[PDB]
Amino acid sequence: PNRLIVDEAINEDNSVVSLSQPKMDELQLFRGDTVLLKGKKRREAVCIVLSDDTCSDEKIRMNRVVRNNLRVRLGDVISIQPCPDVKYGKRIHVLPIDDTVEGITGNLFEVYLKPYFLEAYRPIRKGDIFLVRGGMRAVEFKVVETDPSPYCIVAPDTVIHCEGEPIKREDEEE
Repeated sequence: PNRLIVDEAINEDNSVVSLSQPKMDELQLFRGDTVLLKGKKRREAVCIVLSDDTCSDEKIRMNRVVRNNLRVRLGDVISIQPCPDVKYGKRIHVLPIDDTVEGITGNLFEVYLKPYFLEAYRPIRKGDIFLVRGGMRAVEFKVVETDPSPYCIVAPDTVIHCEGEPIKREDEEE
């Protein structure tokens, strides 16, 4: 019932997944609720849930970034549940993935992170990998640390910092 089949995104961004309204009613979810998704390799994601009048009841629409964080492919099954009491973050540390920032010399906060999170109130989990468009090439980042942990909402006063050596792609899951 809360096990749903992974389907393609239409407009969903990295922070949202969509269910049919009948499924939302069955699971007693409100549009805008934070949900915790469980996928392969014991991976989790936290997203906002929206309803989609083109989603099939047994399916959940989620973009490539969310599927990758959950280590799932189209057609895999995940579970969805409410994720209550996610608090606003005080401070988060994110680092870029090496092979995406080679040759990119700019202020990654100004170019990529500030506009990605700006007034967006995104839910995030320690260990998430997310993709941000910007500047000269899209860059991927990993959430290495959050306070509170492992879940928070990146609110306007959450301090986002990125300083440090980029993460090797081979270490995404560490």
